[PDB]
Amino acid sequence: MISLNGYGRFGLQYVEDRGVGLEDTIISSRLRINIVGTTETDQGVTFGAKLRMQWDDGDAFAGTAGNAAQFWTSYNGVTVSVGNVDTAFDSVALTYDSWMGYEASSFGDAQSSFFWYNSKYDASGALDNYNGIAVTYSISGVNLYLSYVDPDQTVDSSLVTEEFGIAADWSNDMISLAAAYTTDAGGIVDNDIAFVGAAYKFNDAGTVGLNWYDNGLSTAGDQVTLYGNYAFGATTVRAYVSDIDRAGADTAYGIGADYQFAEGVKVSGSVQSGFANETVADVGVRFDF
Amino acid sequence: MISLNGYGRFGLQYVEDRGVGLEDTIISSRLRINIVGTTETDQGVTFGAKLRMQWDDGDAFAGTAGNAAQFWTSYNGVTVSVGNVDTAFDSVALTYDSWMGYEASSFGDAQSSFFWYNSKYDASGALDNYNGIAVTYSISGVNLYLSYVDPDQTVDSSLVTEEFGIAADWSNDMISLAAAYTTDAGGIVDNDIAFVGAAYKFNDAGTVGLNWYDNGLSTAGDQVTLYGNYAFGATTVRAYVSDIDRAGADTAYGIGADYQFAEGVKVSGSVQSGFANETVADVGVRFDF
Amino acid sequence: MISLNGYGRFGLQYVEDRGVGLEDTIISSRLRINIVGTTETDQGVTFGAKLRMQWDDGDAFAGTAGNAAQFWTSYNGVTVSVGNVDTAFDSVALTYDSWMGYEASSFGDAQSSFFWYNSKYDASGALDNYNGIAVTYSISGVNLYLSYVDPDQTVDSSLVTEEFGIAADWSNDMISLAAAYTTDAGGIVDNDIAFVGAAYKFNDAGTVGLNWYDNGLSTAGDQVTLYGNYAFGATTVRAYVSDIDRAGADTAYGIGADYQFAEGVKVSGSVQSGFANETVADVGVRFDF
Ligand SMILES: CCCCCCCCOCCOCCOCCOCCO
Ligand SMILES: CCCCCCCCOCCOCCOCCOCCO
Ligand SMILES: CCCCCCCCOCCOCCOCCOCCO
Ligand SMILES: CCCCCCCCOCCOCCOCCOCCO
Ligand SMILES: CCCCCCCCOCCOCCOCCOCCO
Ligand SMILES: CCCCCCCCOCCOCCOCCOCCO
Ligand SMILES: CCCCCCCCOCCOCCOCCOCCO
Ligand SMILES: CCCCCCCCOCCOCCOCCOCCO
Ligand SMILES: CCCCCCCCOCCOCCOCCOCCO
Ligand SMILES: [Mg+2]
Ligand SMILES: [Mg+2]
Ligand SMILES: [Mg+2]
Repeated sequence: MISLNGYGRFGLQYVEDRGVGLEDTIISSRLRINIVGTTETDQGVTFGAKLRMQWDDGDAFAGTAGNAAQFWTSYNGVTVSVGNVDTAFDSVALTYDSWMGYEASSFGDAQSSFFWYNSKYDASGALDNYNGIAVTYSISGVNLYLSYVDPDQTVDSSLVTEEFGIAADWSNDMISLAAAYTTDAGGIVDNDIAFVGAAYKFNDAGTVGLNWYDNGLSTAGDQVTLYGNYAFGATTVRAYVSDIDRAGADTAYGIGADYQFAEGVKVSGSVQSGFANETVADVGVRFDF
Repeated sequence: MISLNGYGRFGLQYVEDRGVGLEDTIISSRLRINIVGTTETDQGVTFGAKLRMQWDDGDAFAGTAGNAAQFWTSYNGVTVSVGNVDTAFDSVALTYDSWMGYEASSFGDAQSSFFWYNSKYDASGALDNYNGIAVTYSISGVNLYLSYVDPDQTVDSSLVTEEFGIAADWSNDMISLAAAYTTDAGGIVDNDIAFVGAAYKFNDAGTVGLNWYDNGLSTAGDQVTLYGNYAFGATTVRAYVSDIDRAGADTAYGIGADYQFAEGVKVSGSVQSGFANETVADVGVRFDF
Repeated sequence: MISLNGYGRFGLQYVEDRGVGLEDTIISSRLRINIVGTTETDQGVTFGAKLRMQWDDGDAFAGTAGNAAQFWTSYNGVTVSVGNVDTAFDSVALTYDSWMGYEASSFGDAQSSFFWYNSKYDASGALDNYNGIAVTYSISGVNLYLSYVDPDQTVDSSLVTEEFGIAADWSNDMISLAAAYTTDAGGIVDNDIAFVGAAYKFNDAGTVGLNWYDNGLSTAGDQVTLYGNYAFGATTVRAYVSDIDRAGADTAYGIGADYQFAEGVKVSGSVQSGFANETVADVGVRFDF
């Protein structure tokens, strides 16, 4: 069986003083198409394969291509994936919950380098022999994630640096806890990163959370992000503040709102301020199909 | 929801004396696949996104890629589109009705340069930050079209030339009228083009029309195309004659036929003569799927 | 109508002493997606078009693109195809029946150069004006195949070498016979190749066959491959031995097994030895969707 799903998004993206001779405000848009092939068996084992075709405004050649394939095998809550995998640091819950605006971005996200699912081709040739293995296991409320990425699997393993990651999250109706740790993140020797987060659903309407990160060799040093969101009917209000250890850094912060226009249609906007005083703002729509 | 549609076409394409060491007759073919994502809402607003994958014989690398995305929002007869848009000069009725043969071509088409929907990627890098906005409005019989194309939206607007186009068509059962005007067509300063056309359905079987163009900075100068077509059951006969103001130009003319083999299957052929005495002929099939 | 089908495969691929500084064992995988457009008519003539998107581990840019299109017209057992066609030497029965392992490979396959369906783009530019015509005709048990490939159809025909191929196979319940002949195979002047094969189904469980080849200008010279396979319920055991005329060559041989885990899911493995003493082994899964 083959299924297709995806989303389109478009709107305005403002970056205060983007560059000499550059427009501060542009129309930023993205089209994402996922192609999923699945083979269900009567033994209860599912085999799947996925390809992504994603286009972003500004992409080279004004064209769209597919990325590198991902394969998986699923059985009784256990999923083993091979190829262009989702990694543990990128898959755990809570780590991206300060996201806001129609481009779902946040200075409050971890400021470190690590591997993640590659949505597109890479013209440098760097990902040509990149291969990962990932294992996920889900119990009721517990999620365990394991990932191993070899950036160049054809070369002897002792000559290249592999990324190894582990992560777990747990949640009940009101409290959520999550943690992750990855050694040699991004294939960088000694870039060891970690995350610990917690969130409290202090109503059926609000949430407040706190994420803490060790960003390894990144110049940001350790980081803390405090975020919260509140739903008023169809409109959701979001905010966050984040601090890094880098000497002289500013406190980053953002404020935004989402409006659920219809099932699958979300109008979003945000005003954010970065660690180096960058001012960014956006307003747009995302529609899922 | 995601839908796929398209067409295939193949046949013979003859160009008298194509070139030294070249075959005059070749097998010319095209595969076109459109990927359309749509999100319908109960408020009556539809969101859509589209991608095209088109291959033509002779294409570089013997491969097919997707183009740059188009997004739209529709409500009550009004459609706003963003990204790789259809422009007003290319969308108006009548302007392409002298087309003939299985490759749907005609020397009688406007001899000017202007932007249009980009079916493919562009290896030059020229379309990388190209972005358009288009608005269409349809009443019963009236169609209004507006388009604005910025060839490089990241650069300050006063440093680049934007194309602005406007067009409208109207029709009842027998008479059709259409007009268009575009300033700085194709991003060329002072390339201002215009079109005015009219067609008369002098039966339920025949049509005769006349298109007039101002081709802006093109060397062709003003142009007039007179065309007609007549249906005899499943077979349609077509002809046209066209004249440009260029000094020394020949009258262009063409004669062709279509045969509707089945719903979605059209066999077509044409013999055409250009403004510089070029002789072209074709015969092939188009099938829609 | 547009349909999508394909397969995914992944597993281990071992090549004894692959290279200095290289890993002998790698994770080898392939994703194949076929896009088929078809137009059925009430006259009984079907028109079709096909595109393929295939990714293999190690592919340049860690991306996937479509190949060059194939078009066909079918009526009463006769199929005419144009464009990126399947050729007669590659389409006949029996010639690939010594295949084994999850990568379906065999040293026992013909050691010659010839054109075949191109699954992917070609960055060299070599296939840009490549065009084929192929005609197949199937009676009850008889299959006839004809193919003509022009590697650069834009250039005068007397300046380029075209491949012409013919093939036929016949089978009843127990005996199968097949033969093929191709002149200027692969666009190489005087590379004339041939094949003759026969297979005997000596049960409802086993098969033994013998393929013979004339490999034209290849250094392998003539070749003989003897293969057999036996089904034990869901598990199939396969073997082959092959000899070439090249001076000093070793006898190639392979042994493998398939396990039909479920409809559309096949687990396969093989250990093979080549004509130059190469030792290859594989183990993996293929799943069809
Ligand atoms: C009006 C044509 C010339 C001006 C071009 C500058 C472009 C600014 O126009 C904004 C028109 O809006 C379209 C873009 O998508 C973002 C809109 O907001 C999203 C939905 O809430
Ligand atoms: C095989 C799938 C198609 C992907 C191949 C595209 C290869 C293009 O690059 C060829 C070499 O030139 C380098 C391109 O510049 C970088 C492009 O991507 C950056 C995103 O905007
Ligand atoms: C300057 C060029 C255009 C860029 C402007 C985009 C700015 C869009 O607005 C930012 C979104 O901020 C809204 C605030 O959150 C407050 C609450 O009320 C909203 C829910 O109804
Ligand atoms: C016959 C093989 C060698 C000659 C090759 C030259 C190619 C000319 O052959 C034309 C065969 O036709 C196939 C092409 O599609 C166009 C046919 O007309 C379209 C349907 O009315
Ligand atoms: C990202 C989608 C794939 C499109 C990228 C293809 C990029 C190929 O070009 C890389 C640089 O070399 C230039 C190619 O020559 C022109 C090709 O297209 C002309 C149509 O025949
Ligand atoms: C010289 C190489 C092959 C190229 C030949 C293609 C020429 C095909 O014919 C052109 C089509 O012209 C047909 C004429 O219109 C007349 C009416 O009767 C047709 C409807 O039944
Ligand atoms: C365990 C992580 C580190 C070791 C990486 C070396 C990779 C070898 O691991 C093999 C794990 O298997 C996944 C690959 O697909 C092939 C398995 O066999 C196919 C099904 O019968
Ligand atoms: C138009 C469809 C996209 C295919 C175009 C990709 C073009 C990439 O090449 C641009 C020039 O550089 C040469 C690439 O190196 C060879 C790649 O393929 C070999 C398979 O691993
Ligand atoms: C050395 C690294 C890993 C590579 C090992 C792949 C080797 C896999 O095994 C080869 C398959 O050979 C099996 C034999 O046929 C014998 C019969 O019994 C099998 C059916 O149940
Ligand atoms: Mg963008
Ligand atoms: Mg062509
Ligand atoms: Mg491989």
